[PDB]
Amino acid sequence: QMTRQARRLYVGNIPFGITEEAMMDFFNAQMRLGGLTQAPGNPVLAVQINQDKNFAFLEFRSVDETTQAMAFDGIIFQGQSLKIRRPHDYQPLPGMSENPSVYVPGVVSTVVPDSAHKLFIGGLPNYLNDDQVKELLTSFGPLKAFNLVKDSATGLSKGYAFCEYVDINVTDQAIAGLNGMQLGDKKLLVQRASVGAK
Repeated sequence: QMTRQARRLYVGNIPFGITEEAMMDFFNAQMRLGGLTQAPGNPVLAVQINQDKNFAFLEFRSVDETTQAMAFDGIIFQGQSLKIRRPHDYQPLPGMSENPSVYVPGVVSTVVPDSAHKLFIGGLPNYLNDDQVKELLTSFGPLKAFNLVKDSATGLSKGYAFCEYVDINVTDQAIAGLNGMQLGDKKLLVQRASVGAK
């Protein structure tokens, strides 16, 4: 029922080759070391992986730990920013928590809402993983949100990404510092994402 979808999360952008055991061990350890659990023991009960679409559903033992796990949206796992989302069929019942109450230091959200400070970064080498692209962008300070767009068929980046800095006032310096930058065989395009949005 609805309680059960209130204990499940979509986890996108899972690395190639990840087993159920590896995902379980990662999420259980990180939730406990991050203080996101509410009771003794492991909070994740099951993982179902779809290797063809690089997503998993995790099932948790409680509604509140499911909600807290949303604070791991963007956590890096084997170089890739995991996308943590509510199931499409999820609807909170009255009294059910909806938003995580904790911020996990170092975790950069994958949700980049349109805004005056949202950047588009194009022309990235397709072999750079999420962490490596973030590393480049953090030359100008910490990120508030970031997503690298992937190719479903090749299991690899499409060469473009979106981001926003914690300090919105560095946006034009980052454009100036990165736009036209020669990176491997390509030259970066960095501009506000509203310039070229379809």
